[PDB]
Amino acid sequence: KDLNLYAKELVDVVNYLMKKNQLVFSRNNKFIYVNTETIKSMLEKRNYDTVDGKLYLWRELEWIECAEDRFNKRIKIDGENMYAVVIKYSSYSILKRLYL
Amino acid sequence: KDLNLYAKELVDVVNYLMKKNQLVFSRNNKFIYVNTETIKSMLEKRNYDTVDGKLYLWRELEWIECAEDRFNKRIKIDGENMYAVVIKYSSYSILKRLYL
Amino acid sequence: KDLNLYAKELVDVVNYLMKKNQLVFSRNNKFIYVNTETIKSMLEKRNYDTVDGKLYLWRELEWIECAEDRFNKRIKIDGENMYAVVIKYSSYSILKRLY
Amino acid sequence: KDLNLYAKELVDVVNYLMKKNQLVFSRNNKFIYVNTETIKSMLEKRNYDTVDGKLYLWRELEWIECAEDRFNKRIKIDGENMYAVVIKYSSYSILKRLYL
DNA sequence: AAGGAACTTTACAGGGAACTTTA
DNA sequence: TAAAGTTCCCTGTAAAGTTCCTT
DNA sequence: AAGGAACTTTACAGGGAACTTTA
DNA sequence: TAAAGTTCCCTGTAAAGTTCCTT
Repeated sequence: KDLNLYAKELVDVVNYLMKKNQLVFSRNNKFIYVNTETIKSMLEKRNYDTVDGKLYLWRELEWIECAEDRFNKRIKIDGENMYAVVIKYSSYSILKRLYL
Repeated sequence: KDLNLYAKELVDVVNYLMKKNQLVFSRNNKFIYVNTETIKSMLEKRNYDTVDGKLYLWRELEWIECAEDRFNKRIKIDGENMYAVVIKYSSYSILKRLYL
Repeated sequence: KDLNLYAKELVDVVNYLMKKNQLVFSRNNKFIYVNTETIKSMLEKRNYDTVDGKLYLWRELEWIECAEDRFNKRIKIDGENMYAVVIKYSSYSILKRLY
Repeated sequence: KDLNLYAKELVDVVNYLMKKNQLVFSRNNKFIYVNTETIKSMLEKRNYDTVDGKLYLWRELEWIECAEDRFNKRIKIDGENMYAVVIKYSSYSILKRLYL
């Protein structure tokens, strides 16, 4: 039920990977690319909901950009294609402001 | 500090105006048009944040459709132009569901 | 002699079981699974029509998805097969929005 | 609001055109084809809602079969194509049984 | 008719290859 | 003017969704 | 912010021709 | 089959939806 749990996690995940210089930005800096496995591992810790439950809510509330039927989208870094979990910077920025 | 207060207010504002029959809908029924002065009066009551503070978070989380650096939007009803605060019905339904 | 009695009952039944957490959703969240016995017990209360009379109208107006000669369809929850009364979320939504 | 007004109209319209022999059936007899103009003229009479308001509700509740972004669909009678308002016979049949 | 068993689809996971868009 | 961003093709998988088949 | 004016889109309306499905 | 049923091409329109631009 409690929405802060999901919002706090999104901010915490981005803050953690930002410190551990483990996050990449889109060309326009409007999006954050995170590895699907890293994010799914970090979401396993807090047992308020399942990893898929957290990603469904993030997708539905449009805090992450997904492809049809998936929790991630195709990206290109240094001419190589891969899948990444794409977090909207705009969604991270207020949620962070709210808890700052 | 509590994201639920903002989400509960959005649902409560829509529920209040729905009972008092004061809602206008978009052609596709995907959006709710509310008078700017009305929402700004209703948002004055609960003192967890300022009216502008509440509208900034609603805009940033994309629960309302606005024009760049405004909380308002231009609409058209019976050939006449006016400004309304435009609430996404999808955002209202997702949030009402998440609390009941 | 009133379609609203059937319509309002569908919304009321879904609202009741949603609060009491006795509702399960399909994978795509397009359908609501309800136990055949629970729904048949709840439909006994309001005497405007019989339980089978209410389920016939719900089926015919396609507010519920049914198998051939029944008012329930086969479902699967955690690899186990069973029969449930399957309510279209679409129907529930539109009807809820009417009132 | 009063759903009976919409249901009673659907049954009344089909009953009227059935007597005046202005009804055509699908091959499987599961659908009723009515001329778009005739039905829109008949829906003008009872002022509880607009013609477009009545057809939106009929479409939503799936009492009529429509094409994407329309209140009618393409049909074929004796090798000739035309557009008709297609009423589900199943929808007409309970709505009629309820009110007899 | 009722339900155990078995077949089909889906919603998540992935990639090669080539196209379109942007700084 | 080249790399990001996207789009069109596919594959893999476990459980949901559905149908077969027996009683 | 407010509002005149003018642009673009959408959800309704139509049809010829050709494709897919059914008796 | 051969006609029903459907889809793929297109066009037209008025008002909603949006943007431009000035105050």
